[PDB]
Amino acid sequence: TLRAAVFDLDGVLALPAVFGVLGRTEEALALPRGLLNDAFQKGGPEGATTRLMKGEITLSQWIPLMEENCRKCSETAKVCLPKNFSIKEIFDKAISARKINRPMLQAALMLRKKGFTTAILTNTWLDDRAERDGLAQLMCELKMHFDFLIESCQVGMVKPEPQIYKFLLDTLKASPSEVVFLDDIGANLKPARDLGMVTILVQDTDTALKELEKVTGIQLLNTPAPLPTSCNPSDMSHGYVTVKPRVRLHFVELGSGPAVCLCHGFPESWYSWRYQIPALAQAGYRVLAMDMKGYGESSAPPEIEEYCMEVLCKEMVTFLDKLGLSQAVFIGHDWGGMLVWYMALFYPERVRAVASLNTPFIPANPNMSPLESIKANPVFDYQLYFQEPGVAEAELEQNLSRTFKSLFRASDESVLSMHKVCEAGGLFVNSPEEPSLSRMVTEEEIQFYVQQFKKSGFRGPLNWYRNMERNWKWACKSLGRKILIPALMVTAEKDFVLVPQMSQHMEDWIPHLKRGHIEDCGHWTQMDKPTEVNQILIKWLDSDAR
Amino acid sequence: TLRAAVFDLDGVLALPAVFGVLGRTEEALALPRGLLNDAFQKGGPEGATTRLMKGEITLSQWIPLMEENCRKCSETAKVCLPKNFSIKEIFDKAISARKINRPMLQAALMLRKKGFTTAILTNTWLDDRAERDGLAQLMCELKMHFDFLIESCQVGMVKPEPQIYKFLLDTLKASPSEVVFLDDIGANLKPARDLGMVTILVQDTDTALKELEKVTGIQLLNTPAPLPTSCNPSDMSHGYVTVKPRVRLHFVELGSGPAVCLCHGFPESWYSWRYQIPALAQAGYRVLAMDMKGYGESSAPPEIEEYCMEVLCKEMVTFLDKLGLSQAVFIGHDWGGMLVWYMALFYPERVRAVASLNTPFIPANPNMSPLESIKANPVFDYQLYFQEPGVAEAELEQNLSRTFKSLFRASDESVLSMHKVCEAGGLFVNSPEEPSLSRMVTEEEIQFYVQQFKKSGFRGPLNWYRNMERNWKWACKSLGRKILIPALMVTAEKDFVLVPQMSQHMEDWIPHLKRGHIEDCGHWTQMDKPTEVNQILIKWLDSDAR
Ligand SMILES: O=C(O)Cn1cc(Br)c(C2CC2)n1
Ligand SMILES: O=C(O)Cn1cc(Br)c(C2CC2)n1
Ligand SMILES: [Mg+2]
Ligand SMILES: [Mg+2]
Repeated sequence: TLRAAVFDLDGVLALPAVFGVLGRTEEALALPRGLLNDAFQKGGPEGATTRLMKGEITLSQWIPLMEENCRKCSETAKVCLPKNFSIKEIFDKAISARKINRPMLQAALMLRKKGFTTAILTNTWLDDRAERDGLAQLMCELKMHFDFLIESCQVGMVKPEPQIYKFLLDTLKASPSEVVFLDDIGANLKPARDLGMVTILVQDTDTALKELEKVTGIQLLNTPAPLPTSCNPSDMSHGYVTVKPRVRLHFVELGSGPAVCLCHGFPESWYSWRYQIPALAQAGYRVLAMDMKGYGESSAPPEIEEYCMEVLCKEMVTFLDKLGLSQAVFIGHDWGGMLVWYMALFYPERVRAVASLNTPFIPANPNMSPLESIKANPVFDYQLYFQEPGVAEAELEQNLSRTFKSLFRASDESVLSMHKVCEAGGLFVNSPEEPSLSRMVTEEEIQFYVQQFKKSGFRGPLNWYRNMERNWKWACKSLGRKILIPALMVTAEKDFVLVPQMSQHMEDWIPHLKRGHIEDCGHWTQMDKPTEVNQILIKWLDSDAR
Repeated sequence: TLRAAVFDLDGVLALPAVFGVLGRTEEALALPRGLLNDAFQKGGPEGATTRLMKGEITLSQWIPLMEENCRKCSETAKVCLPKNFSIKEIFDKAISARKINRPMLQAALMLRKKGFTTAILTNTWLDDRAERDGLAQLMCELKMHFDFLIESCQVGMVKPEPQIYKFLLDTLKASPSEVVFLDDIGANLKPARDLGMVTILVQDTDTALKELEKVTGIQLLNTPAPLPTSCNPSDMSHGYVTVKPRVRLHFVELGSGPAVCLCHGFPESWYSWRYQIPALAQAGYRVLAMDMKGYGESSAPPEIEEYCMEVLCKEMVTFLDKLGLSQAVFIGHDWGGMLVWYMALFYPERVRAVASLNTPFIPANPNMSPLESIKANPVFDYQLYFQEPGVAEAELEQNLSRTFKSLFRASDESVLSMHKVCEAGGLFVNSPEEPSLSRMVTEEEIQFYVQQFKKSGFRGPLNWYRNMERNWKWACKSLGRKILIPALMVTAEKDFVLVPQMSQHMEDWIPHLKRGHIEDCGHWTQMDKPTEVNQILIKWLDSDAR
């Protein structure tokens, strides 16, 4: 029956309520109880506040009216306002004090997730103060999680006027009985109730959520910790840079602040960072999540040498040039991890800081052919399997769904051993035709990859592995250097190929290296442990790249 | 005969030379003359400096070696280094002191422009100091103006070694006699001379330029002030954001720093900002230059109401949302100018600051139909001509080259009077079939527009003018507000439609409005007076949006 949930901003989705700083200021300043609310409300439907909430005047135009109102109320109550009494001041402080009320957001999220239409309906103002960006950030962070945002100052109406609930219903395309509406002010609930909506009077969040859980029959309280926000590909800004005649690179771009360039591994996609993109943008960074050469909407030339680290790096430098970026932070995973280390070593002036997930920095051994280094570790056998052009292409391209469903698995779910892959004749010789879905991925997500890999297949991706000798030789040039810019190595306990201990000597080459470590996490780090990854990158970004 | 010009960075394209801070420090500190150069050069082809210039070690690895060298030299010369003597310090200061030597750059530019291949060949280092971004910015700013940049620490060779000149020649695809090479160190010139290249020993810039002028037979000295850097469209980052199902917006994106959204007028293009894009990126801003709805690579739905200011504004807000931008500075021209004022008035929380070129802010007159306001001013007659769907489309689309060549003209070149356009039956009824090129535009540039307008024609663009009543009504809602965020109005003396005096009352609505004014400039402001526009926007950005 109930099919839509409507939340207010002040006192419901965001706390402490700004209305409530009137009360607190009165106490703090020993003013007559209610004096400030009286001034805030003076003239009712015709006073300054209502004009403000209706969008007739801006906040800065309103501030002096409220001032005058406060003086009127203090005269009539035969008291004085303190020296330095400042409405601008009180409101600047209250508006920045207000934060998202996380449990209310997650309940709205869960309801949206079980099929509800969700809306914010709020009495709010046109904000033109010096410090307005603060409110603009909050609204941006909230509005994305809801179907609609209805703001009194944009529609020219205000709660409790009946017309705005009529507008609400009309916006929702629902009848009154299908809607639950939550508000911290009872007077605002009343016209929703008149129409026969379920209403919830929000005092403490937990009680309100109990009421909401009861009435919708969905669990909202005591729910497991949810995944971070993901990315819907068709809501992203898609960017395209031609770095040379036959090579253009695609990336997705979110946020502002220092530039953070995300570099995925084999055989993945920008979308491999879908959990980190909003989190890092939210944390104050300009995230550029690439399709690396060979992938997705980037160019995929056929020749092997187009994919040697030297050419790949120079292309990433050009990509910075053409975007007008003097540096970026480079964060990589798997092959992307390898590339960012080399960016640190050959272009430190372009790298604000470097981090790798799973991929350790190992210097070339000048006395040992790289092919032999690889034959030393049985778990790298899959890399020899990738050498002969066509062989791996045929297996990986035969059945795309099957490929990604077999590869993208958590530590406890794996179906393919990297063990004697050449000998067995292939990577999937002993895995199902129809693999079960890993807990890490949905069917929709697997299909995104499938669709990406239909444009170019696996020749470009595989070529990344086909320049061992060439990379070795270019790497030998850097054996005298150290990496001395800010640097983070994140090891993944259950990555049975890029094992943690493979990173154990890195400090000899990177003396001030910082570490994070993630337990119970396999090779597909970002999707396996997205919360831990986000926490480790943001903490490291905030302290080292800023 | 001469077909290529090769410039060094230190002492030639950039001044003061860092080599020269060794000399100055010696004097400042009363050290033995040459003591620091001796330490810098110690061990010659096998000392630390050469290893550095070859890319064997990074700058920060080198710093302690130079330190040790300085101590060695002071011992042997039986002197003391002062307390607090610091190579890190001396080099941090010298490297930031160094700036582009503008007259050398403009000569390289002019030579490139007359057909030369141009290169930078420099002995330089891998820079990993905390303050490396400074050097990275310089190199970015220089490297874009040349065909090649050859850096000793990337190719593993150094001037004066013969092999690097061989590499140079090979990179240029020219023989030695076709090349002029300039350097401030004679020893570096010598192997170029051995090969039969023209060399110039650069001491003062002006004398070097005289030599270069003589030997190439091109004027380099005393040349008129050149246009600002323009944009080559296929070197830009192209961005695409879907703001709703049938509407995607395209923009070009350059630089980092605060977000600056450029909004063009009718009937133009992102490319209408080609002169401002590099200048504003260079000044430390993240420039997003749009194709506005209706244009270029943005969507162009046919319905008139898709182009009313309300819908246009809401779409620009969504565009910020999807890019994760809480605000941007909005700068508009002509119709774009109108749109940014309305962004200021309905979304001040999203606008860091607002500026308009030519378009004044005029409030709706609540007592006068907007069609009548327009019939009041004979110079707006062209706007009535634009009302009837199809009529203007047919004339403007008949011959695209002719259209843009007729419209894009400087104040003294105009062929079309906005005077009684309806009566004459059209905007071009009394202009040539083949108009001459305006001084403001090349044939190539006109063709870019032509090509842009072949995708959607003029229906979308013209629809911007077809919502007078609808815009009037939405504008009436804002008649109580003022614009109180940072705001700049730039008037164009010879814009005979958007005349300066049309802005004369703006201060009543925008009390702290700032102004710039440009003389001898018609309607096509950005291309007419690109230097003045750049100077006025950057000065206003730096003081009001930062
Ligand atoms: O290591 C694992 O957990 C599973 N795995 C599958 C592949 Br392909 C790899 C290579 C590191 C890229 N690892
Ligand atoms: O005013 C001028 O200088 C020439 N001109 C041509 C046109 Br269409 C216009 C309208 C302001 C857009 N002006
Ligand atoms: Mg409330
Ligand atoms: Mg020099």
